[PDB]
Amino acid sequence: AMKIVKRALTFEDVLLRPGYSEVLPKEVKIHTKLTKNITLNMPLISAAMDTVTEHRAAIMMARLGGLGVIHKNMDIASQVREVKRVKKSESKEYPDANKDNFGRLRVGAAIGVGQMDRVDALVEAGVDVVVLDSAHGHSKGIIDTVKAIKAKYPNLDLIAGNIATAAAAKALCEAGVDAVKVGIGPGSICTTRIVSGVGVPQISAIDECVEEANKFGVPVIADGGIKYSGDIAKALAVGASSVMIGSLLAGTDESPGELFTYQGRQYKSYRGMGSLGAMQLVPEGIEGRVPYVGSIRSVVHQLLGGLRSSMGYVGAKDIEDFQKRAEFVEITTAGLKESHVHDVTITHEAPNYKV
Amino acid sequence: NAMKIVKRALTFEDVLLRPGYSEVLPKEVKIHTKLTKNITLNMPLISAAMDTVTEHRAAIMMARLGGLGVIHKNMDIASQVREVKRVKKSEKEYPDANKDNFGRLRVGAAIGVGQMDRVDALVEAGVDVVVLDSAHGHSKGIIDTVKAIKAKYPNLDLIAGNIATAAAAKALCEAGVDAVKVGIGPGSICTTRIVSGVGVPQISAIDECVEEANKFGVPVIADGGIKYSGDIAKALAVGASSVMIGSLLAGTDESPGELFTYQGRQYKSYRGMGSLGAMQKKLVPEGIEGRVPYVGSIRSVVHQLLGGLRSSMGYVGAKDIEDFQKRAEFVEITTAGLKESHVHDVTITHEAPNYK
Amino acid sequence: AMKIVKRALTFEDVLLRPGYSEVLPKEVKIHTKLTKNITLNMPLISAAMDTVTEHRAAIMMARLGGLGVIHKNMDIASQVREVKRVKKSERKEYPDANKDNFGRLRVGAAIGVGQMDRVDALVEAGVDVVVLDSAHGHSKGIIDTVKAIKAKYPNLDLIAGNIATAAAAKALCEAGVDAVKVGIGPGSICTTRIVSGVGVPQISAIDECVEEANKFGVPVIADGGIKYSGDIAKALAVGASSVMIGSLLAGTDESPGELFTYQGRQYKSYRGMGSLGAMQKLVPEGIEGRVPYVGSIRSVVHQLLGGLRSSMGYVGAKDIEDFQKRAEFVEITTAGLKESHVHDVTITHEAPNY
Amino acid sequence: AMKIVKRALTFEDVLLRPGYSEVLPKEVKIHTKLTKNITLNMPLISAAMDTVTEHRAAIMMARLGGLGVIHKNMDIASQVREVKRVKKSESGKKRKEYPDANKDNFGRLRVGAAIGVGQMDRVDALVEAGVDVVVLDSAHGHSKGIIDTVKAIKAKYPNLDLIAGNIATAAAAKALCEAGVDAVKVGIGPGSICTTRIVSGVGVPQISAIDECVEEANKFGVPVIADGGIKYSGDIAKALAVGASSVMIGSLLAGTDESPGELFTYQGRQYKSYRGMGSLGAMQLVPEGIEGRVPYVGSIRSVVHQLLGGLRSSMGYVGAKDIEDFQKRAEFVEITTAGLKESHVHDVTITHEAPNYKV
Ligand SMILES: C=C(C)c1cccc(C(C)(C)NC(=O)Nc2ccc(Cl)c(N[C@H]3O[C@H](CO)[C@@H](O)[C@H]3O)c2)c1
Ligand SMILES: C=C(C)c1cccc(C(C)(C)NC(=O)Nc2ccc(Cl)c(N[C@H]3O[C@H](CO)[C@@H](O)[C@H]3O)c2)c1
Ligand SMILES: C=C(C)c1cccc(C(C)(C)NC(=O)Nc2ccc(Cl)c(N[C@H]3O[C@H](CO)[C@@H](O)[C@H]3O)c2)c1
Ligand SMILES: C=C(C)c1cccc(C(C)(C)NC(=O)Nc2ccc(Cl)c(N[C@H]3O[C@H](CO)[C@@H](O)[C@H]3O)c2)c1
Ligand SMILES: O=c1[nH]cnc2c1ncn2[C@@H]1O[C@H](COP(=O)(O)O)[C@@H](O)[C@H]1O
Ligand SMILES: O=c1[nH]cnc2c1ncn2[C@@H]1O[C@H](COP(=O)(O)O)[C@@H](O)[C@H]1O
Ligand SMILES: O=c1[nH]cnc2c1ncn2[C@@H]1O[C@H](COP(=O)(O)O)[C@@H](O)[C@H]1O
Ligand SMILES: O=c1[nH]cnc2c1ncn2[C@@H]1O[C@H](COP(=O)(O)O)[C@@H](O)[C@H]1O
Ligand SMILES: [K+]
Ligand SMILES: [K+]
Ligand SMILES: [K+]
Ligand SMILES: [K+]
Repeated sequence: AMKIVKRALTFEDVLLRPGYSEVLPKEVKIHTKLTKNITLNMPLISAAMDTVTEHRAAIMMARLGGLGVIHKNMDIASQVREVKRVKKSESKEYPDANKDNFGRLRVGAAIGVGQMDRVDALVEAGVDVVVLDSAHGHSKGIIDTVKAIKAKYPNLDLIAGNIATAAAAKALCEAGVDAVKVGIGPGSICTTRIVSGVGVPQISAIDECVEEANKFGVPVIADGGIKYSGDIAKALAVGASSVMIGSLLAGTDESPGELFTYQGRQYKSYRGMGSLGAMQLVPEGIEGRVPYVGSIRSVVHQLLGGLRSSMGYVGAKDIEDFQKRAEFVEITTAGLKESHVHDVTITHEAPNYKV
Repeated sequence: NAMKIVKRALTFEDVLLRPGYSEVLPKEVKIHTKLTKNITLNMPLISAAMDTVTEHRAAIMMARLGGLGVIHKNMDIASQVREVKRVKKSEKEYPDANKDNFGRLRVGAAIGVGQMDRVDALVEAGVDVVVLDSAHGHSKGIIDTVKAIKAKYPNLDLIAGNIATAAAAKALCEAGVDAVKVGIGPGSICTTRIVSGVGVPQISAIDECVEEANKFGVPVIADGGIKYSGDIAKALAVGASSVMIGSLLAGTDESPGELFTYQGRQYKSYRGMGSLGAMQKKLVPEGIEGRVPYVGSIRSVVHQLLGGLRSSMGYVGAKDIEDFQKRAEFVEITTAGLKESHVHDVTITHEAPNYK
Repeated sequence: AMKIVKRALTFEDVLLRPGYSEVLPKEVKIHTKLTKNITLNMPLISAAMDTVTEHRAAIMMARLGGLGVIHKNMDIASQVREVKRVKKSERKEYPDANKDNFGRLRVGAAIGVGQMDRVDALVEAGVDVVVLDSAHGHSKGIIDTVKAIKAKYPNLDLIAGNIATAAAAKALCEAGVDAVKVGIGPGSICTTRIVSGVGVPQISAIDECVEEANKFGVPVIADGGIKYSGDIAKALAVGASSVMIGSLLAGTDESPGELFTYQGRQYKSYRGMGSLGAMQKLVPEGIEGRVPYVGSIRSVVHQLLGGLRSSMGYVGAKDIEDFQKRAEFVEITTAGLKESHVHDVTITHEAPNY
Repeated sequence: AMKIVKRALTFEDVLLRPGYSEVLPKEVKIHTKLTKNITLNMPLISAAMDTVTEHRAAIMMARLGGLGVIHKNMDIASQVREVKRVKKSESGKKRKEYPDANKDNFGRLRVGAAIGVGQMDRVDALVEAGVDVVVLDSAHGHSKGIIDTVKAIKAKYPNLDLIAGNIATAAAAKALCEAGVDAVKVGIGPGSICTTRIVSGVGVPQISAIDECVEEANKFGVPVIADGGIKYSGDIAKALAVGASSVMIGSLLAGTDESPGELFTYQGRQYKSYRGMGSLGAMQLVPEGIEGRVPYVGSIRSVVHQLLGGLRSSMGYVGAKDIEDFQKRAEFVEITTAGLKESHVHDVTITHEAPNYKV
């Protein structure tokens, strides 16, 4: 008989229970670790996609206290030129900016397997973290590349992904990564589970990996499938240390894509890295568009705002406390229906709730 | 799993009441109940304390029909006092009117954390019950406000919420509330569960809190998420002593606001007190601004709601509410079993007062 | 600390498992029992509603081997008039006709609680079976009416409902019914579960009652919520001796009423008996609606029985009794129901039984 | 209580867990067994449907490593002439163009043909024509008629490979294997155009079906053909991972150049007819299928290419070097409705249409 290992939950299967609280939303700390050695002032990372992060968006992210990861769908020269543009910028309008020993904004940069020349370049341009991202991080090529980079650059922080199992986490942490990115399938533009049948719902994914990663003191980045600030709060409460976000940031002033107008409204194009457009045979992503939403800064303000309200409901003074206090319930579909807005036509724009 | 999953929580659509042997007719069942340890209603419905649901005009009908309205707090003390008095000075056409020892209509009024000056005035205006409402009742701010008010006015009935766990019900009771409001996120216009990830489906919430509050002899008000008369019946069957309703009352004559037209039909604004527009009188809302259909008079709406409650009780075979809770037994259903429970496979021609 | 008795399934939650078959669908027997003393040659009863059954439809149902029930939304004499027309209607064309000992077609008639004078007039008129219906058959009003009727007319077969629990099934059988009707809230036009919060999904409710009423040898009629022919078969495989149908027959020629056109398509009016229009400070438990016009009753019934026979063929059963002994089910997920319907394919030509 | 045997899962109910992988999608081998004795170089069979497979369609599938099955909705001389067109296509240029072609010992493309119950005179004419495998298909394979026909064919033609379906239970698999079949076709209800679960209430969800028959048919060393319900390449992968040895597909191949029938335009878009064999139009009366249309999707070669590409990717995710390793390594999770909505595309309007994702 076939081997079913578990019944796996995603964000919409669970809610956080309220607990006794002596703290206010504005008082809670959202400091967090990005890797074993790098912290963040806010727990959000903009995704390493050509429709999301480039030098401009990586600057806002650091200024607001998180990070952006320059994508790798460009030649070595260009990624160096984008990284240098983040290191040359600077931030009182930005009190929580995420800077380095020289007071320069932190930035990350993506690489593929066996791309040493690119790591060589990014390291000398001053990259703070290298994000080795694959469609399948639990692979011999990725482990080999991890050990080879930690040999050459022992002081360079390295993030590797994407994985979705305790086994994958143990293997990477043993190869010496400084954080693991978790997510096979969750992303809004991802078709992997449909074209290949592979994937693990993200809440169960994060839960499986944090349990293994913690044995190594290795932070877990929850990558993909965030649709609302609440999904962030669920991701952090299960034990992830930071969240990587793409779709919610691509419709902003700061993302690389150009603005255009279709049938009255303004959009930006958003596409998967594994889609046909971005690979120019058998794609695993789609090409789409998202509505224009304004500045990154305002989108980010609402997401963190919801994280803060969540921590106040749970009663947590900081992220680590959040994770000790968190208790969940599993809901049914009808419970999801009641969690959303029901039986009323929305008539004004809500800044943190659309459908 | 290394994450703490406490239970699997059900809401109104996951369950149905099993019919029982019945010796009673729906017209002969008694629907009186308790709002609080010392205030009784003749029927178990309360108006939400919302600036699109309850004001003096709506609060009067609710009292006249046997229930109670809670005047909302989105106004200055002077105005809210004035709203409270219009109801008290209102005073065979309404034979189930819910009155006080002097024979004035009963009325409620909402308050927030540490608004002690607001309470001083509302007591002097003769309010019967002060509703200490907050997004998160299970907090030091609310506990301390409870103990403070119960120290200053030991005979003023206090309601506090909203909660959704036994631990919370326990805290408020020992702080001395006379009734708890249960409901974190079921509201039609609520986005709490989405914007913050916090919530408990309402049926598991009620059930959990009633069990705890009963130990203290404290009634439970089921707040929000009620879509049809049947939910009012489910909610009471689980242990709630009364139900508070928003969107089903916002489209009426007696709610504040004015009617407006959109593509041939008439509507009324309806919005969360956590919405941008309501709060503006930078913000991270937990509500939305919407409209609902104009549905005529509150009286028509309360008639149908209580009508289906009386129908339910007849099916269960219960003479009064407290018997309805002892006899009631539930069936949990699947999603497809609800497709069958609504109307299905047939196009509706004429509208039904009780069903849209 | 609330009382959740079980998890209740409806038709869409189950499927029949195939079995070894030595039988072909043309050659399986679909006779059954309506009551303790009245048999049917096919297991279908047309519903007792003012938009479904009247004499024109009851005559057809009996000619094809089933039975119609004349609805109670009319004065006594007018109901007497309808039953008499069915009775006096009276071999190669309709070989499977369901007749009484006098060669006349069989007919039922619906009555309400406490309506003894109507019963007398119907017994006088030759009604084979009286169907005493209520929103809540498990009440003192209905039990006392059963006891009274059975006392005055012992040899008159009586049906009572609707009910949805074992305990209710026991009470009706002890009061002397000759059948029970199961169905609280599965009806296509029924809003009971929304208005009162009261119901039991049909497959679980049939299961619970059938077990109980077999102890007395009382057939169970499965009432309401039949959408397709496969639900006919699921209803009987679980234990029901017959099934009652409303929506699938309201859009026929014999259904009482006249057709009307809305947006270039033809329709029949179809309404619940607890709707505002069937009654006229009232609190309805049904809606007023319309169903597409689907032609003759004979064409609809032929497909319905044709899916029952085929189902028997899959399970491998010579008759309904064998069908119930062999039937095994699987429970499916909402996803498994999408796959069991047509998916991914626009349907160009509409099917007769889909 | 009514006898409820289990809770049965369909494809959308499960996902494969990735494992440690040392293989690349392009290096994994996808060869598989069709019957106890006939091999395939790819695991896809085109369905025995009068709008899916005929000689043109059968040829292209053999060229790519798979197999076609010529439908039986035609007279015997018609079916024999179409079986021959495949066998003639190559005798012994197009061997370097289709290097993975599925050939017999004579070098001709392999071909299947469908028969109904008690059609021995059809079988005779098909065997003389050079058919490689005869598939005895029925709405209900677990029946006396199918099993006696299986006995009669294997007695008259001992060395002729025979597939028999459709079944959905271990008991049925046990019966057919014991009657001496060489493969079983699993599938009651899952087909895109089928209405058997709706009209007759009968059927088993396809993942559980495959799982129940594989466990039994393996005891006899007999392969399972997972037949119907495939809407995406990932379904092929799941069906194989559960233990099926090959997959039969109708809907995804009916809108192709090779498919029988002709193109037509309806509101400025091009479609092909695609109907269930139990539909009213297909039976020249209580149907068990409907008559539909499918978007035109160009050549069978490009369709097959994406489908196999998805499978290879799935294999790379699991780390498996061949289909046997895929099955010994595979582990699943069960998912909820919200997990399936997460697994698809969500919140983004698909502007460009992907060659392997259409909703
Ligand atoms: C986020 C997604 C899905 C995405 C992003 C960009 C592109 C892609 C595309 C659409 C190209 N798909 C994959 O590339 N699919 C894939 C599937 C299974 C495996 Cl095993 C592998 N190979 C892994 O094994 C090697 C180590 O040995 C690694 O280099 C890596 O290639 C790849 C997908
Ligand atoms: C009905 C809802 C949801 C609503 C209505 C109007 C406005 C609101 C707003 C949108 C303002 N949201 C909250 O206020 N969210 C909130 C979340 C967590 C916490 Cl812990 C707190 N703080 C609590 O602390 C004090 C006691 O300690 C209480 O006053 C309360 O402030 C507030 C929401
Ligand atoms: C098919 C349905 C649902 C329907 C059809 C037409 C009309 C109705 C109406 C809308 C009238 N609803 C009921 O009548 N609801 C009801 C609910 C609970 C109880 Cl307890 C009772 N009382 C029963 O007790 C007496 C026998 O004991 C009966 O006369 C009856 O009155 C009635 C409903
Ligand atoms: C793929 C489907 C569903 C299909 C394809 C073409 C046509 C059909 C039709 C629409 C004609 N329906 C059936 O034929 N329904 C059926 C149902 C139950 C049983 Cl038991 C049987 N009998 C089977 O057992 C005998 C053993 O020898 C066989 O001859 C065979 O007749 C048939 C359906
Ligand atoms: O095309 C691809 N296929 C599958 N996943 C992708 C692809 N491109 C990016 N991703 C992942 O999807 C994430 C974005 O998910 P989203 O924020 O939910 O839209 C990124 O952080 C990547 O990890
Ligand atoms: O905007 C807000 N955010 C969340 N909940 C709210 C907000 N405003 C009102 N509520 C709650 O929603 C209830 C109304 O629910 P309704 O009956 O579904 O419309 C009120 O009784 C309040 O407890
Ligand atoms: O007005 C009503 N309210 C609730 N149930 C009804 C009403 N009228 C008829 N019914 C039931 O619904 C059944 C028909 O349902 P259908 O076969 O699904 O259309 C009838 O046989 C009655 O048992
Ligand atoms: O008319 C029919 N009724 C039920 N199943 C059918 C019918 N015609 C073909 N099938 C089956 O459905 C399969 C096609 O499924 P598809 O791949 O989802 O379109 C074929 O392989 C047959 O086994
Ligand atoms: K809500
Ligand atoms: K219904
Ligand atoms: K189907
Ligand atoms: K996805």
